[PDB]
Amino acid sequence: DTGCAVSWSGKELKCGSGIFVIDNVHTWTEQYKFQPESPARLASAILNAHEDGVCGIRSTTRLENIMWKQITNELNYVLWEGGHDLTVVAGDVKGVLSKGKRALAPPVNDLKYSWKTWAKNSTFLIDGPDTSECPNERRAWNFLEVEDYGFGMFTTNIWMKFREGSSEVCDHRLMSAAIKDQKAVHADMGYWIESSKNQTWQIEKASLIEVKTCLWPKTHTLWSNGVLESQMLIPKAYAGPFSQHNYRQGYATQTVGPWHLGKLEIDFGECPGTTVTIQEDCDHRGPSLRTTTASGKLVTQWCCRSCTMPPLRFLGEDGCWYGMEIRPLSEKEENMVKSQVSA
Amino acid sequence: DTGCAVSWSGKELKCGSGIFVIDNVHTWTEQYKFQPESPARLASAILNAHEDGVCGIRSTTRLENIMWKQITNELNYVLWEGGHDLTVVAGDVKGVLSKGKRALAPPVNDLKYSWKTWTPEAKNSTFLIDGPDTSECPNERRAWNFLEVEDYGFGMFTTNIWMKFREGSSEVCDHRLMSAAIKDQKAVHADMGYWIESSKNQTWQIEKASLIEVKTCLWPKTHTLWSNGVLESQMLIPKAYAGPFSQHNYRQGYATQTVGPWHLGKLEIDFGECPGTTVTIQEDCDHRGPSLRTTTASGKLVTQWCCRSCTMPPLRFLGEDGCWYGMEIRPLSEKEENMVKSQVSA
Repeated sequence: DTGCAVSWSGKELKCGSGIFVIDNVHTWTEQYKFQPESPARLASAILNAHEDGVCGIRSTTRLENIMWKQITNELNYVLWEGGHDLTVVAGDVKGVLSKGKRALAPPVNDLKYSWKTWAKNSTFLIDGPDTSECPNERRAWNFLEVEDYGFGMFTTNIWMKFREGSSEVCDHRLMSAAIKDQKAVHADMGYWIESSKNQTWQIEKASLIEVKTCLWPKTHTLWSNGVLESQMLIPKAYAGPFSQHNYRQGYATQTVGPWHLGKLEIDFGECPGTTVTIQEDCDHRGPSLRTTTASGKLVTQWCCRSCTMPPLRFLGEDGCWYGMEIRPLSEKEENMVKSQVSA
Repeated sequence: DTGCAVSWSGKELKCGSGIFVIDNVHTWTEQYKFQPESPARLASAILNAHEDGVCGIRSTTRLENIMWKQITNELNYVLWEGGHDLTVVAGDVKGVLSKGKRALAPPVNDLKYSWKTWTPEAKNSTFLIDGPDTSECPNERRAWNFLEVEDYGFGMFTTNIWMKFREGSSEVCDHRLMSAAIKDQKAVHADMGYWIESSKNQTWQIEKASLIEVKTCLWPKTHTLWSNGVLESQMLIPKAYAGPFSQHNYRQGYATQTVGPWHLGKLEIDFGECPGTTVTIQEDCDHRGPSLRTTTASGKLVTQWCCRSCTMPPLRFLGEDGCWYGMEIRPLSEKEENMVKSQVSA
């Protein structure tokens, strides 16, 4: 990556070559696009797995769900020209990007209509609401990989291919990481986790435009030695880096945080109108609670047992959510909105 | 770090914010400079250390040796005007930046000097700085790793770095000068004098390194990618020479290179065949040993080399003398006892 960068740092201007890590989160990206493999290998793979017992597909990333939505119509068109009783319904992503337990095998004996590359009583659901009629245990998940990159001056195309097997790790050709002086970052196309040093290395900010469920690869992780799974601020189950930069003093793993929102902004401070004090009389931690009740009134007094100021705070479209360790004082938890993540 | 760069895909321009890991090994042209504390604190610290028993200073970086060679004259001026019988002698560094077993401490009392900012020689007592390895001033009584970066300065011609005394004795290199970055299938570990490159081709293994100095402090693990499951006996660049404690510091078929040609100083580690020499793989081979130069003392070139269980292309060190092969590659046309071998102690 040959180029120049005006590092703010008060001053300083340096140009050269190396690796430059960009945030695609705080740009409202329209420059990255997923291009599928083939209209006949994919339709054949979907049809082949339906007879095996596969119910549908669960997307791994927010960028993959966009791809499934734009190619669904031709996916049904291919399955209709061959006289196949199957319809593909593409839903939208609401909440966590849940994981399935199956995969799509590379098709054999596929269809040859005219090319090779880009309402019936039998449905093939893709994403959408969670339903017990078509459970997640029969849904394909994490069966695609990155092939190359493209151009266009307005968007960059990403070409896909089937995975060689079944894996629980996120695709590494989309992630980054960088440390320099006293600032680290663990980047992604939906994650942007920042850390810094003030007498200690601990997490500083995070912007999640999605909540995944795969595992962060340890080849793209800084300081991944001597890591305890119960200290990871962003849990391992939500693609949190297995690093010691993913840590904050006085806070354990946030397993029952407000991950159901989808988009999140993790930062450390006080929600407007609220006060947090450190007391020994506070009860143990639990599900994260919103600062405003369902009625609408705002809870003002909060307390934690052994946290560290400023308090951990989650910000979404719903409102302001506190950490697991911070508990209400002026209102009973029973009359409060709590995280819907089922432990 | 606001700014933007073209990519390795020919033409891909995208401007945003993040972290830019610039290489300073190949930039050269006096990119950075070291500025000491004050001309009255350093002299007092040196005098107190000499009274304690420390009789020398060992540099940690090539940029620190430049600092000591430019303040020596006005460091001797301070001692001369204070009625003290001591002279500071600053020399060059050749080869590995060796390790000292002592350190200096922040002095509570200061010397006398009219400025707070930067005749017969005699003065039998001498406080050597760097220089050749001697026996009258052993490395067991030499200060080492006692300064660290405080801030980054201001300048149009160059950039300034302000240093200050450490609060304790540590063997880990200063972390305010190093970086590390991975993206897609390309990683890097960088510092002031190191530039270690790695890449993925069916495996993650080291690809190319460029060292303008050889240190002996430890690489901090906060600036290391993939630090889990690392075997110390598999790091290509040994842990004793500031090699990252990472699994990107790896190459298939090669163990740790403890007896390589580190005595050269500047090095260029890469994988390929030297001109005029061929390497083959055969079980009928000798074991490892000190690294050997492909050109003997008289200048004759050894042409045939053989290996036991390494992987082609072979490991190759490039220095001022010429080609040096890895510890696993052995000569076939000439006996090792008639060849120039590595001077690293074994």
